[PDB]
Amino acid sequence: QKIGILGAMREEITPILELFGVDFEEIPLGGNVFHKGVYHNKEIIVAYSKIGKVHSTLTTTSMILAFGVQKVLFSGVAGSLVKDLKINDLLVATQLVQHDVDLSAFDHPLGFIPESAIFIETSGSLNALAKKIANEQHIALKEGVIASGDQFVHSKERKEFLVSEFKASAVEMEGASVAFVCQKFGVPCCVLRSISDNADEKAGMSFDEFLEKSAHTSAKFLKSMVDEL
Amino acid sequence: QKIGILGAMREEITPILELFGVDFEEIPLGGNVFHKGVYHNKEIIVAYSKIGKVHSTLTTTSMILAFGVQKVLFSGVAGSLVKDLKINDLLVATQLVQHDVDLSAFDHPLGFIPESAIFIETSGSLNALAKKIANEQHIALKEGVIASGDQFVHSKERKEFLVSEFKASAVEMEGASVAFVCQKFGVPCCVLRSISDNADEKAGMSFDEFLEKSAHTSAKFLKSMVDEL
Ligand SMILES: Nc1ncnc2c([C@@H]3O[C@H](CO)[C@@H](O)[C@H]3O)n[nH]c12
Ligand SMILES: Nc1ncnc2c([C@@H]3O[C@H](CO)[C@@H](O)[C@H]3O)n[nH]c12
Repeated sequence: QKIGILGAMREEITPILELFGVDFEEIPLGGNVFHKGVYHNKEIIVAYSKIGKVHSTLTTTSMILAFGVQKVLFSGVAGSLVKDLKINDLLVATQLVQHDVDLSAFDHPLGFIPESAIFIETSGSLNALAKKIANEQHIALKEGVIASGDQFVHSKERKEFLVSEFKASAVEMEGASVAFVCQKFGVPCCVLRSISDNADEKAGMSFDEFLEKSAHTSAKFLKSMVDEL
Repeated sequence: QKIGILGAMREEITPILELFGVDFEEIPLGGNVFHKGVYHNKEIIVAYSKIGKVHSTLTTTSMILAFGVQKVLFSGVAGSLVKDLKINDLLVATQLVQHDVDLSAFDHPLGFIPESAIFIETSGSLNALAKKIANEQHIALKEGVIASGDQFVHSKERKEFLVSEFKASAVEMEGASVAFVCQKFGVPCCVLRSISDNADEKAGMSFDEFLEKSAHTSAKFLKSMVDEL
């Protein structure tokens, strides 16, 4: 059984490598450094894609075609779009959308691309397992729609826009592309995020502050799940 | 010698398959249908990625890791940002940038992503060869910076913005990601585009009109180049 674990930033995967505490082989490919090791009976490939949609797509595809993972778990941080989501909160993506896609000129709804779809779904069984665990350690796991684009979101306007147009709970920059690629290759994917800011004028400050911690929380949970696979 | 030929839309590759007039095997992978055939002494893999940055990244990576192409030539249409570029004109990308990337909140210049770069360069030798040929058939080949994002551009404002911020000549939605991936894998890439609109309020109309033709022109040239490899 092969499992792929992804993060966007180095900070986000460092805790992961530690929690697994196993020796990791380093395999460079496509500008990414993949950490390959063995944990229990499962083979785990870890890596940080780097920021954005292009980076994340590239890395997920490589992960699938070169290492042939069978599952993909993503952990990272995200900004909040709603009240009931607060710093350090954990969220599991139900559907993801690319909020910055705009073929409006062709009278298409926002987020739509011909031969594609607005919303991408994630693994039913993985998400189920996430809720099980979250309920086994009294962790308040919130689930919902995550919006992804290549813009760091930090303004009240854009905030309201994502909520009204897509009814999204969280915003980030790699979820959707990751989920998209996995769907194309039929790989079950789970996208987990930990709030690190509220995507407002002060999101930048708040983000620099909670990155480390929020990254960790997310990592702990993800390790919990791998243990159960 | 393996060569990869990419287009964004089916319309754009259909002419290509014809001009080569050889039988093509159809190999589906990742939601894309790859056309594999033999032309002269070279092996050519053709395909349309579908629209956008995520689609184009996904497809280029697959093309490289599963088929191991050694070169990548892209042909498609683009909107114009400057006067000296008109409908049906042919352009060869010198540098490409993702104009919709914004980490400004972190006091970064637009288009910049940590561990990356704003501008991506394309193949020096391929572009050279493009100019040779263009000069062998009295074709006015214009060269320049191409801007790519996940928004169909059609407004005077955005127009001025791409020019002033990046000094771009053309705008589209797949060039940069394609060039990026190739650079990461060290594959020489050439991005050729044929104007199909002026990226203004009427870009949508003009586009529906010239798509077919502009797609063809671009295809003819690209076939000319493959003949010389
Ligand atoms: N409010 C926000 N808007 C867009 N992305 C993010 C993020 C995530 O943090 C990184 C931006 O520095 C990037 O990987 C993105 O997914 N946190 N908060 C965000
Ligand atoms: N003015 C414009 N702005 C953004 N993309 C395009 C295009 C290209 O045509 C397609 C949009 O329908 C897409 O593949 C894009 O690269 N033509 N004109 C464009």
